[PDB]
Amino acid sequence: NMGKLKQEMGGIVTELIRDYQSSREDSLQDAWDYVQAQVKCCGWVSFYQWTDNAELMNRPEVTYPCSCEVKGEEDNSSVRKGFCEAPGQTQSGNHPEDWPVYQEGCMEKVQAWLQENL
Amino acid sequence: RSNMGKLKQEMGGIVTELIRDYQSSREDSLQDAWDYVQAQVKCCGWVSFYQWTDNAELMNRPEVTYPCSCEVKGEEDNSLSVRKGFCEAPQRTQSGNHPEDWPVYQEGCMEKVQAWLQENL
Repeated sequence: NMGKLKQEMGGIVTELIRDYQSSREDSLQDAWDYVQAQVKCCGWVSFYQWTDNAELMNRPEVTYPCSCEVKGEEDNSSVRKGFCEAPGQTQSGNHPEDWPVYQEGCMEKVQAWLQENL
Repeated sequence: RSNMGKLKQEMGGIVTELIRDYQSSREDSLQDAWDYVQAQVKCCGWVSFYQWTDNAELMNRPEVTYPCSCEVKGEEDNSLSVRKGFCEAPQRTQSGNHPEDWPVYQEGCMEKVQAWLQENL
């Protein structure tokens, strides 16, 4: 019964990544941005699942979710939403291999994070 | 309802079944994730803590027993103190499990998680 719930959980997150709109303020989008920023991960299985987001991949520049971006930990903090344009990166289309984002998916890192601190 | 609302309801459906199938002895990452939410956001159940009464194992206990992650507790210094499993209320009368006796957070996680997200982003 738990294997069914885990797969349904992964299915919701996958469609959430597909339907993510950078301009809309939504609590479900906020919760996912929080997980990616705090657990330090991108996507569910991998960050390439964000390539199924039509709005993201239609950008002319290297654009990625801001919550996925590799960043240091602040003092007493911390989650940026929406889409971020890569620093320095010609208008040659969106390139996922160029995203300065965490390379591990949140599926694997959340379980490791849970088995480590609780 | 919008496409995000229907993902929100499906997410709430998983949590409801997760609470029903919750086993105090099993080590599971999905159970761990829910215990973390209840302890950190300080809430119990999805809509309300009465959803835990759908857990047959919990309601079959002879004493006042509640999820440990729901328990009212102070915040530790630099520590994510999250207790798993079922907790028995602080020798007592063996008159069955009474949810009205649970020293747990009275707010459901559905309402409280959005408030936590809408405040500190």
